[PDB]
Amino acid sequence: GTENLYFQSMQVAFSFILDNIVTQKMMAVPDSWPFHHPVNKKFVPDYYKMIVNPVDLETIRKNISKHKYQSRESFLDDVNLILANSVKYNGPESQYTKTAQEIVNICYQTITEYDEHLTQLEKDICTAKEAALEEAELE
Repeated sequence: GTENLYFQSMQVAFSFILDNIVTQKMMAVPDSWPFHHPVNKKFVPDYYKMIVNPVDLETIRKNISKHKYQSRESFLDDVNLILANSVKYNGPESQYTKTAQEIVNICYQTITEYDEHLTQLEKDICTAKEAALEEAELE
């Protein structure tokens, strides 16, 4: 119905913004390529025993296309796991960890530039979510 589609359209807009930050900022970090794809479990089985919640940039983009993130908090938590998982697996002083730190810093700098509109859109999503839920439960 009307409220659901509009809800979806707002999620599409939010996703569009988040995906821009991933592709244009985070993926563009020099030497970021170890963080672009998920760790091959058959290559490094120890990784998946040590790291309970693996995350990489491809997986975050997939999550964005599945509309996992309705707010910057859940997005930023997955982005932070890139750093946290590296600190744990590779070490706090690893060059890989320094790259992940860079990926996190550029994400935050970019979210900050988009703050007022991401707040606006998050509010529009929360509102449309409520309106869609009312329409759905009132059929």
